[PDB]
Amino acid sequence: ASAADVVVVHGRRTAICRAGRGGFKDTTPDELLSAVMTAVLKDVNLRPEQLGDICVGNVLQPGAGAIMARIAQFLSDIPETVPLSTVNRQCSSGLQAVASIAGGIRNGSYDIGMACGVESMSLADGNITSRLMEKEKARDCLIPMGITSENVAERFGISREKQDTFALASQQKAARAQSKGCFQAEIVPVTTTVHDDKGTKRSITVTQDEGIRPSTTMEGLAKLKPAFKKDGSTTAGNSSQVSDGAAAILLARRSKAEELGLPILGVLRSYAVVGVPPDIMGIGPAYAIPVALQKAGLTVSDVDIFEINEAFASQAAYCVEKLRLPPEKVNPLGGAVALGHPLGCTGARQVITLLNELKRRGKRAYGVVSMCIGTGMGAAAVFEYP
Amino acid sequence: TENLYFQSMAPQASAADVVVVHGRRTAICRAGRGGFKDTTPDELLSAVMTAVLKDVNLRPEQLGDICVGNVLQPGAGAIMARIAQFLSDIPETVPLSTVNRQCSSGLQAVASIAGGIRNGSYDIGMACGVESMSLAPGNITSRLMEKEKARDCLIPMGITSENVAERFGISREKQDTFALASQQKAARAQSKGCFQAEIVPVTTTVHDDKGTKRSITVTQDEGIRPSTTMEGLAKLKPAFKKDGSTTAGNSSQVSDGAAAILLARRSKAEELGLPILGVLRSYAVVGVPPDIMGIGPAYAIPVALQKAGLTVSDVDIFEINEAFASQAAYCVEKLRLPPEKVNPLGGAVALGHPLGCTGARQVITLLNELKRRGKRAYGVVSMCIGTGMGAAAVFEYPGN
Repeated sequence: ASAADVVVVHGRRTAICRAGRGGFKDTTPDELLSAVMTAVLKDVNLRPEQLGDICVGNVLQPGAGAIMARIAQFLSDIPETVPLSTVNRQCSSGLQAVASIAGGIRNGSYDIGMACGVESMSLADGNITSRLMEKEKARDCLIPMGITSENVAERFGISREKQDTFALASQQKAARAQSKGCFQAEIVPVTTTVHDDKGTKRSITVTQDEGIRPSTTMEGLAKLKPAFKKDGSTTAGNSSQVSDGAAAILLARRSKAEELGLPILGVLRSYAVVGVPPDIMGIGPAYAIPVALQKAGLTVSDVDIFEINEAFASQAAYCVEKLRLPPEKVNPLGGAVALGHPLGCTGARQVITLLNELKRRGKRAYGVVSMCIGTGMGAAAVFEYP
Repeated sequence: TENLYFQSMAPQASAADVVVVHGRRTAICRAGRGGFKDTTPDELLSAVMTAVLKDVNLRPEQLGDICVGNVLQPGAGAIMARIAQFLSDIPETVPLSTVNRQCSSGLQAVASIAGGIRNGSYDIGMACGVESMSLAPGNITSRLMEKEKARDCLIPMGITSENVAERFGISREKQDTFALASQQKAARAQSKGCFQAEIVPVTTTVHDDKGTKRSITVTQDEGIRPSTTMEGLAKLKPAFKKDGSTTAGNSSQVSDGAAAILLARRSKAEELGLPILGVLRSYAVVGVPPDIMGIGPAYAIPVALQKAGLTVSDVDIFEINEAFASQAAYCVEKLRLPPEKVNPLGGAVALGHPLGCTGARQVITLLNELKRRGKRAYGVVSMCIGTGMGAAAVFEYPGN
């Protein structure tokens, strides 16, 4: 517990909605990001100008959303004096934003800052060398992530039934968690418009994660067509749903949090990023997690919760088995198969879901957030709850 | 700052300092019509990544991370950058990400690798910047116009040049004088060989309009135009505004280029026997009004100096980016910098400004000049940033 430690003060997120057909299908990402930035500042009552920097994870906007994010800041009436940037490490971008704010604090650039992630996959739309095909690993960076799911399932022998069992459990856990109110602290309601019959915007308020489908049955999952490959085992049912969402997290040097009387929700203890074959990008967490634990000084047995991103059941299941994780410790409130996976948001989202569960349990504990990353990487972060 | 032992330029040399081991850049070419007009940015970035590793003979898999600054590619060029890594045969086990803080992205890449080292994530990494302005807004809310500062983020940077020229009273003559000096300094520096160490030749193809493909090798910055005269600059039409003072001549030229920088924890550099070209001492990022974004360095520099524990007098060279002569001139006068210390080899009006690259490029240009001089010294790299920011970094060159 050093004065120099980077602590997580507080975080909020939007509900996660299905892309194209859900409540945020007509809502621009700057609006999603503004709602969560605004909520985090208000919740801890931090003067906006106390922010040393804002870092936004984002994957699909031009330039990784730098203009869009800056516009959001101003939509939140956060003053121009507070700077902003964006980061893209694909599916990890949201957690990357956390690591980059942590890094700025440790560089002496500022004492406090905000790490966000956002993605509008509803509003989604490099210039690459002509000799791509001379270089197999360059070529492999264009493999659709859904095909890498199938590659992982075949190389490492993860059956359809394994995948579906995994997905039904993620759905079922998510349903109970939602009913018990586990997501109510973290979600901020967002009021927006959705377009109608005759062109008129009509108002709605989104308070709940749309992809949690308690009607999921094992019979129904087994019936689904493959989503990417003729004789494949990856389906819409055992994959993350394409989604819209935002999340914002306030981080501070411990001594600054104390100076200002801000709560400490968690402490960042380690962050590990490793590279794997893009081909089978899903194996990332299997290699990121051990390095993160080593750096934080821990073993698998010391961790209470692992939030491992469920891009696809194939890769998530493989990682749990390879690492010999106690299954009851993995995504106890469900993961992305149920919650959705708005690319740039998910990493920050996980941190909030993780720490709010550790908080409820109220015991000093360690938790991991980890995900696979397109183009062949894994990231993992270790956090300590007080 | 206020402790018993403080002395403004006292040496500090911890095992934890983040040091710059080495750096290389492409020559910078004019967008659309230059040598890199047909070269994709992955190729530009590959050439510099390859060069830096080879130059210091680092095993590529020793890299803990690669961070690439980029502004105009989709997703800030993450797919592109990763492809470039593999074009350099840097193995998959080395991870990569991209960053966008607009014009500062290349320096931001340096700060982000520095930060990863400070986080305990790795001991050594590569900070890069790249931009193909030859080849390259988003989904924004419907109520932009309800929020003036949001609206202001869509003001063309060329119009913010005019805004700064009018708000702060910087004449056309002031601007042209500045641009002639930048060109003249750049021509001499090129003739003396100042850029020879840092530039890595790139061999690429250009498509001729006869439908013919031809191999060429670019070894020199295309924008350095010794034929610039005062008379010629005074005759140019305004580039953005009817009665304006900003022109193609007193602005940075739209450009293509990449730069790569290897950074390490000092103790790791020493374990591996790697050279130390410089040491990163501070990094400051501040916000200013987007409509006069050019003033950024005037507010970023003082903060960076305070953090590094320095005053303007302690600095030997300021590399201040010359996006526009208006903005650059304002910043030199506001800060009362000795002019001989600002961009001694010329800046972007002459060298060009490939958005994501520049910040990295500046670092390399700065450190190579301090190295030539061979004295222990401090240097500053700073730039204004679209949508209303400034960044500044302090670097220490060892020696004497």
